[PDB]
Amino acid sequence: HMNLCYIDGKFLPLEEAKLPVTDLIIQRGVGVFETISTHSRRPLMLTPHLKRLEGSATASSIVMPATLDEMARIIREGIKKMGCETMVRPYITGGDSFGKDHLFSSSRYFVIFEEIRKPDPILYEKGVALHPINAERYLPSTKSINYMLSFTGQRDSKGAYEILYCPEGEIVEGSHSTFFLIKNGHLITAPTSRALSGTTRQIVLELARRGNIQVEERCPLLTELPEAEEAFITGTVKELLPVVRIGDQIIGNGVPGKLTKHLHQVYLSSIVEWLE
Amino acid sequence: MNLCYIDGKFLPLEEAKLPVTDLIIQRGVGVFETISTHSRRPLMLTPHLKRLEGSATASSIVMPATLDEMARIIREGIKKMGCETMVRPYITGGDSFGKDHLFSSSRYFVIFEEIRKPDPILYEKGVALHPINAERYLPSTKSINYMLSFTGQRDSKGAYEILYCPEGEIVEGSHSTFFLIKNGHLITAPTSRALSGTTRQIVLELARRGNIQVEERCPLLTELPEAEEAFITGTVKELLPVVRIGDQIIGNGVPGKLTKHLHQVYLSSIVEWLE
Ligand SMILES: Cc1ncc(COP(=O)(O)O)c(C/N=C(\CCC(=O)O)C(=O)O)c1O
Ligand SMILES: Cc1ncc(COP(=O)(O)O)c(C/N=C(\CCC(=O)O)C(=O)O)c1O
Repeated sequence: HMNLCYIDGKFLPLEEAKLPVTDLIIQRGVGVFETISTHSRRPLMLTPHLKRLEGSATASSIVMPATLDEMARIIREGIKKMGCETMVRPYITGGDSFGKDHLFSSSRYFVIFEEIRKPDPILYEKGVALHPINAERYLPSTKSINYMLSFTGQRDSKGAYEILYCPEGEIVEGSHSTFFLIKNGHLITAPTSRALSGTTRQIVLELARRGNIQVEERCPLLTELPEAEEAFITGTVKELLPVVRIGDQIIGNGVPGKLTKHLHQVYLSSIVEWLE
Repeated sequence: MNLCYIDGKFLPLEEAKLPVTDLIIQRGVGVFETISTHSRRPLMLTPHLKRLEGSATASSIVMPATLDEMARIIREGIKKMGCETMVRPYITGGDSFGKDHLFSSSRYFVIFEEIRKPDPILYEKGVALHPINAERYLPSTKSINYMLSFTGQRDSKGAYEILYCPEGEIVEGSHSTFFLIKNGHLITAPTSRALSGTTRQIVLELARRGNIQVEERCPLLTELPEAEEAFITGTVKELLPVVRIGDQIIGNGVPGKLTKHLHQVYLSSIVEWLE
């Protein structure tokens, strides 16, 4: 199906939807969003995503322009119209003004609906490279629209798949992904005091609980990578994507590892539990 | 009325729209400049447009128009406004990042608004800043990312502006160059750390003319109790006195004599840089 945008009460073809230049998302980068994906055309972790969207807006002093029930109504209606596997992005804008009450009270919203684009199967076979940077995401619980560092930082990337935020040599997360390290057959991942509360992350920790795999919620260190067996990044579109290189450092023997492939299989076998 | 130049026309500002496909909207990929007028002439027009090109190039965005063309639009829009104007040319990422790692379908538009100077009372009383432990990444680049300038005013205590103070080193304001005055000297962060402000560049020339010493280092939050004065600079706000940073009063909590002197010399001198 054609890509859609829900804006001003209607589903438009995506390429026709426009936003007023007065909006502070355009002028000043004031915006939050979510990415929601489907399996068998059903939305995965819809409620957790919409609660995260509200968290992002409230933490950003943005007054929600619609109820979560209303956003869920729109998202379901658009997925039905797409009739295929879909990546859905609801956006909440700052709107035209920051009031004397220090809130954005005229927020706009729109929802993008696109045919899903999974990473190429070769990337799951070979794994990917990450480019570490000495930077952090501010207000890391908040998912804002600001991804400019993910792009401008590709000059020095050496064709890395994704940037990895490594402030002072402590690995937190990717620009689009949760990061997991594997040492001694268990999982190391940054705490959500420092990293986004990923929906895929939440599911992987539940799968680890079910499988009696130990999870340490601490920032893995760049200096620990020589001793690691495996690594992977997570997100709703990419699922579990093996990581075989970070900077100049090969992870383990430089191919996807057995615990990564195991968790990926259990994820896909289990996924129906979290569809809405 | 306020205007936006977009797709070859001056529109009423409130009617101009941008495709939601644009990565400025989806991913915050955008750069811009703020240019202000005195006597209907843009101040430091060429320095601003050189900064805009620098921002775009540093961000892998291919210029969608020449600087001469942007200068032409800006002058025509100032003439159409018929008042003192704040002008903001924007350059967007456009719809795609190519295999060549460039934004090659950049869009652009130019906002013209009647200027809004800080109220005269703010120059008389000075303003408060809210310090935060954060930095602007790629600080020479002026991107559209000002989200922290707002969201970081949660516990602001009614501060005028946030001040980037990473690890207690003062760099700059969210919209401003920061200057500390100590022993009759100016202290301001080097351009390795802070935006190369146009107002900043003029104030350093005014310091040279007045034999006022400038130290290009980050003032520390711990130095503030020994400071005499502070001010912030930008093309709209000129020199705006700072009398409080966080809980710390600056000097005796009113605008200082060197700030008021430099502001007077600035107003007398800026004709030199009107274009
Ligand atoms: C900063 C950050 N960390 C982690 C994640 C992963 O969270 P979740 O597992 O809930 O998707 C995302 C989502 N990144 C996406 C899309 C998801 C994907 O990467 O597949 C984004 O919306 O940009 C993210 O933007
Ligand atoms: C991060 C930052 N630093 C410094 C400056 C001061 O530069 P200049 O002296 O060239 O104006 C600005 C301008 N910020 C503005 C306008 C503020 C003003 O005009 O007073 C802005 O649009 O955000 C800025 O955004």
